[PDB]
Amino acid sequence: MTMMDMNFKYCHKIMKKHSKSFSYAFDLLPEDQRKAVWAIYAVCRKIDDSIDDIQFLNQIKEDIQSIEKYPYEYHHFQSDRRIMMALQHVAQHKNIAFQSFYNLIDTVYKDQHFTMFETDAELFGYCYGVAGTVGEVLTPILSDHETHQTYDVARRLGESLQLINILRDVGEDFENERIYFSKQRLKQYEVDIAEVYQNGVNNHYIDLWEYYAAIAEKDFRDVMDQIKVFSIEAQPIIELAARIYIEILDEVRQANYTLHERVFVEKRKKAKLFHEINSKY
Ligand SMILES: CCCCCCOc1cccc(Cn2ccc(O)c(C(=O)O)c2=O)c1
Ligand SMILES: [Mg+2]
Ligand SMILES: [Mg+2]
Ligand SMILES: [Mg+2]
Repeated sequence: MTMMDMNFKYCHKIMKKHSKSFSYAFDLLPEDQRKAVWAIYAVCRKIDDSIDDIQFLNQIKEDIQSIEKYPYEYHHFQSDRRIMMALQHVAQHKNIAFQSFYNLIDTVYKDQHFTMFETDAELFGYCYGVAGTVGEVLTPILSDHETHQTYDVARRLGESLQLINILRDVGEDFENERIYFSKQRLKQYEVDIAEVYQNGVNNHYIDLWEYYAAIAEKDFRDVMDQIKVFSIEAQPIIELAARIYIEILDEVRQANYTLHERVFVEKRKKAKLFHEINSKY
């Protein structure tokens, strides 16, 4: 394998370490598109994890800026060379939405002084910032002729996936001093996350959970309805990634909404879902 191959392999490793679901699905893509997703995904992970000060994140942002300004120049990257070298390689062949990386970065800067979200509007704006932006960056990789609707579908999918993630992680997020449900919705449903964490679920909580799960599932259906904005090769894969991810909701239900472990979709169940999906492709 070439030096660049090694860079992409490292990007793969970061993706698979962070998400078996997304790696499971996206490693099914043809080589070229597969590798581009690894790099973009790895950059987004490095960004999301960075603060845990801002130094490295400033360096990531500066590296991304160098690539945007001078895609074909050799740069001595300040942050992670392997990842930036791969991103640069991708950017030389695809139209990367750099402002989307900057939106993600800005959101991550903001998460430092995390304050709970007043309304759902603020929560959904967060979902765009950390996840819709990722859909936007992935768009040119996963579609042939991108237009406003391609970006919109990808953005909505990203956002739904984030919401599902939040719904899986209420417990662990609370332990790390984060509550992503909005005050508006929490107060409406009469839920105190600390209280549920100490005492177990009740009917108020389950109702609030199901309110957000309803939103996620409906967005999923609307994304599926528009699957054809994506390249034919990427369609079943994107569908798969979504389906695997939405199955998480049922795992949460089957575990009775527990706030004390991370539920998951077995590897063998992921294979079943994929089989299901191709019985129509
Ligand atoms: C057309 C392209 C389809 C769009 C794909 C978007 O992929 C993304 C991007 C960003 C976030 C998520 C949700 N997600 C999943 C696992 C996870 O661990 C976290 C976390 O750690 O928060 C998390 O947010 C998914
Ligand atoms: Mg995940
Ligand atoms: Mg994220
Ligand atoms: Mg989470």
